[PDB]
Amino acid sequence: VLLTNLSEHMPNDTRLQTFLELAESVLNYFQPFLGRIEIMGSAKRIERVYFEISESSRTQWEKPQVKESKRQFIFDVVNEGGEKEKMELFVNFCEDTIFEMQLAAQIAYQQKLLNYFARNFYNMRMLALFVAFAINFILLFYKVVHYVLEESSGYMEPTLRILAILHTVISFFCIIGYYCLKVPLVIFKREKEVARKLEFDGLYITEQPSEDDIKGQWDRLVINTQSFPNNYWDKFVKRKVMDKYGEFYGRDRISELLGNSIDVKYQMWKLGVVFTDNSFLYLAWYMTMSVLGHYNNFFFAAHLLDIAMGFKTLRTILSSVTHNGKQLVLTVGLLAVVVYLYTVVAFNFFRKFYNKSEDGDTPDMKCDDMLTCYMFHMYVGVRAGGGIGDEIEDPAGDEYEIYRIIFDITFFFFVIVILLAIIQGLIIDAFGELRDQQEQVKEDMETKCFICGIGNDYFDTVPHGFETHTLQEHNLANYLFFLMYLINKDETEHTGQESYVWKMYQERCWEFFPAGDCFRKQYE
Amino acid sequence: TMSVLGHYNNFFFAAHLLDIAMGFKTLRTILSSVTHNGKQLVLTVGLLAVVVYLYTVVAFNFFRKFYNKSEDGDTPDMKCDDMLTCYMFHMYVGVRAGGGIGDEIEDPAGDEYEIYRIIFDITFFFFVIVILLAIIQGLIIDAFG
Amino acid sequence: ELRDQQEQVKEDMETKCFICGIGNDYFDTVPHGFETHTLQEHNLANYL
Ligand SMILES: Nc1ncnc2c1ncn2[C@@H]1O[C@H](COP(=O)(O)OP(=O)(O)OP(=O)(O)O)[C@@H](O)[C@H]1O
Ligand SMILES: Nc1ncnc2c1ncn2[C@@H]1O[C@H](COP(=O)(O)OP(=O)(O)OP(=O)(O)O)[C@@H](O)[C@H]1O
Ligand SMILES: Cn1c(=O)c2c(ncn2C)n(C)c1=O
Ligand SMILES: [Ca+2]
Ligand SMILES: [Zn+2]
Ligand SMILES: [Zn+2]
Repeated sequence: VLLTNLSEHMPNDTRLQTFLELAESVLNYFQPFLGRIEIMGSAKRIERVYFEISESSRTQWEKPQVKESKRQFIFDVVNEGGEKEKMELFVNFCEDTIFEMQLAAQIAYQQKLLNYFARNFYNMRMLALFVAFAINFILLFYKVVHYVLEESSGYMEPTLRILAILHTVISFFCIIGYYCLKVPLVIFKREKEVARKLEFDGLYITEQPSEDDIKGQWDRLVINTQSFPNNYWDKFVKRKVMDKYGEFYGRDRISELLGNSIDVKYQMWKLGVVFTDNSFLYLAWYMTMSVLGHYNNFFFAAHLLDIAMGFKTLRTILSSVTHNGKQLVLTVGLLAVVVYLYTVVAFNFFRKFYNKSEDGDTPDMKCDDMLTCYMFHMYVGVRAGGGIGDEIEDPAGDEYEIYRIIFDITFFFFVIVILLAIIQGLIIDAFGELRDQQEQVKEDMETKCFICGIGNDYFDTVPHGFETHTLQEHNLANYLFFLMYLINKDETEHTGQESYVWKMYQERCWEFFPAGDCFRKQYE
Repeated sequence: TMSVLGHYNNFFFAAHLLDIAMGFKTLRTILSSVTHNGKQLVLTVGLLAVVVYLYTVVAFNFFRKFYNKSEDGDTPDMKCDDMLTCYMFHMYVGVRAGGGIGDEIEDPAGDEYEIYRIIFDITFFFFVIVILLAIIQGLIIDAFG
Repeated sequence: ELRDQQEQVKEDMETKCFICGIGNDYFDTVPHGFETHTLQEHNLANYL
């Protein structure tokens, strides 16, 4: 570090170069370990910082529980979320990702088994799909009561009965394995958001949140429990509120409010936050059809919709229906009224044309009943290609001839041409827009620096120039390793920077991330 | 190698007309636009072939009695109550039509499943032909666009 | 097009000051910076 810290700080020194060059088995041994950041260090001028990256933590920014959490976060902040909480959303990501890298290290005999399932989750939900093809390939051979036939050999229908009871087993081993891989994380982001709300702000003492914000009201059941911050690493949050609010209000009211055999009020609260978590319910519904898959074999054909949740350019299709969805109900709400408004006119003038019959000798079928004339238009008039002039007798020799051409030629030119274009239009332009936001993030991170926010133009200006600015000088992984490194340092051991940062991290100002300039934007 | 095969049959000199494709510019672009965006194309036809399958399981397990490609019952009536044959009935007739599946299905009027079968058709038109066969054409034209 | 003009007004008022006509870039430059320029310094209700 010392040989580095002069080469970075003082260039144009020929004495140091031959001095540096004989240490090349050392500097090119430690460059795996030499994490560099840049901060605005207390003097209104920006200086480098050098530290130690451990090796048990360089190999846990692999292990794709974390890399899944990175690519969700990176797409989260740079899409929406303004500058006033950009970096505050960064440190709120680095706080959680340390808890994942502790969870990744620990991943009677039951504890040995339970870590086999949380380890192999992504490699087991993939197996729960390949079985569901082999059910819905075998199930294609049915014939009519419904008995299966064979085409290959005699041993076909037992292999369905084997692969069906196997599928309930695997789909039960993918909500066990989900229960010990992601549920401890969503517990942690819930406990932080309650512990950092009653303490730094106070709501169960001062605000008392209303009947709106339901998840505020459910959190009231956990503060009376004993082992409250079970994952939030901060086991003295109970005493910090008493020393903060025990004098404006009673020291006895707070101690009533706060405080083989297990805690029961916490365990009732832990399940209360799993079942409203959105990604867990799909893992339940994917399992509860498997139990229903033995009452009838066809229910393993609803497991093919894991193609939808399981890919990327098919997850976007499924999301495009409800992305623009609020304008969608209001338009179908207009389409169902215009077709109704063309049913009142057709009922009150034109009963005599509506014959779905066969040439009059048949006891002719009519559509002179209001609800049945209504469902005649919605089922035949919309879905046709020419409007309503198809299933209506040809008007030629009639008193209402011109008064009925107008009734058809608007119907085609007001419902099928217009109103069933901007129904398809609000779905395709949803998919045409949502596939662009996931392309801008692919671009907005490759022509801008994340933490500086500078640009590819200024930082290029040398051969191979943006690459080194994001692989040495910022490299936002390093800003997470740095805040992992402060924790293992003793508080007496903090150097000059590492206790101006760590003090600022407690008060949470975040003025020390380099806002505008980096290093080369003030030197030369 | 088609020219050598062009003497075993004269029609094989009609596969040499595709040198119009490799040989121009604004027709080389058409040919390349199919596979330029092609990775999202298989994943979507991979969804279209599953939704139509998922509407075959429902139609097989509830609605055999409507699927008559026959002539008025005195004919030894043709059915579609066989799973693979009901599947290729939807992929060949239900997609390529203009109104979904309410064309080659008998008109449901006096039935116990009347409202439960309008819903089976009006989604099929509003989930496969309107949506899913727009963003199949959409991934080809916006590739060329 | 008409659903876009009602989206630009939703944007042209949230990345510009109405009466200054300055922009979100210059007035941000501090933590929480455009919000106070339009809730104290101009806030066009106050001019009414
Ligand atoms: N501050 C930054 N930190 C890291 N990367 C940055 C930063 N600013 C811009 N980038 C760009 O973002 C890219 C990082 O995204 P990239 O996809 O390469 O990550 P990855 O290691 O490939 O993992 P994944 O593909 O899962 O995201 C870098 O190549 C870099 O060009
Ligand atoms: N000069 C300005 N005066 C007021 N608002 C401004 C001005 N310049 C920009 N703005 C932006 O316009 C927004 C005001 O529109 P906003 O929709 O918030 O009004 P509102 O109080 O919510 O009422 P309504 O929703 O009915 O318009 C402010 O939040 C501000 O960000
Ligand atoms: C113990 N501990 C902390 O003390 C801590 C932390 N993050 C911030 N702090 C302050 N983490 C993740 C942590 O485990
Ligand atoms: Ca010291
Ligand atoms: Zn930078
Ligand atoms: Zn102004």
